[PDB]
Amino acid sequence: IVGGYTCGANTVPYQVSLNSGYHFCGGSLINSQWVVSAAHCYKSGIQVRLGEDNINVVEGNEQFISASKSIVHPSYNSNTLNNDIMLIKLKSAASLNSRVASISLPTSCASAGTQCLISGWGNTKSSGTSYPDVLKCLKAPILSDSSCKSAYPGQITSNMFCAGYLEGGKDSCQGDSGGPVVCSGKLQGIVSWGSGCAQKNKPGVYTKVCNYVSWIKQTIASN
Ligand SMILES: N=C(N)c1ccc2[nH]c(Cc3nc4ccccc4[nH]3)nc2c1
Ligand SMILES: [Ca+2]
Ligand SMILES: [Mg+2]
Repeated sequence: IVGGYTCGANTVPYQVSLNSGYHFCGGSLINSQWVVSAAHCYKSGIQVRLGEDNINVVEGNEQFISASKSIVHPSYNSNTLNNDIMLIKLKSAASLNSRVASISLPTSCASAGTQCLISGWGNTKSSGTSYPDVLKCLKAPILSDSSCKSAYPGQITSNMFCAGYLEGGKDSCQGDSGGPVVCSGKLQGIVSWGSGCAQKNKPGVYTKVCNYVSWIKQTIASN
């Protein structure tokens, strides 16, 4: 997250860190046994780390659970990143408490202008590399599709939306992929892609979760 602030320990209780010997992507807990992340974060051998704040220090509120199965969206296209979403089932159910909570799925899509909270342990420099150990947060609004499509001609589908600042300065970045974009208490997006980080006229692109609620509900109930 570039231009954001330190969230504070466990203030984003549904945020998960996907680890395969190191942190490589974020995710969101939707219920005690399931996590939603980005399909491009797919790897075999994932351990889900819940209740984290500093990912390099065991502070006492963590729960590290291995994944029993991963399901990438049936129509995920790695070349365009269309349908960039995946579900991960935990080997054991997590214990929900103050520090570990699930986030609600949306009943409708959000409007341009809605402010959202984006979080993650990704790079914090637009030009440079600095990976933080504690969770960073960013409040950003959903942008109009017109400004989104003008920034990325021929690359935005109906399963994506842009959020951020066209002026640059504030944005999600690599290391943040798969993490949550929560607006009005619902999970509306998943950090997916962009062009560099915090560049002018290059906002972040997110998977539009409201288009996948039926697939999510159906898939978790059958697995
Ligand atoms: N500015 C952003 N909001 C941004 C978020 C995440 C991200 N991740 C990458 C690198 C990146 N681009 C791809 C394309 C396809 C598969 C993986 C992948 N990783 N850039 C970005 C940019
Ligand atoms: Ca920790
Ligand atoms: Mg994240």
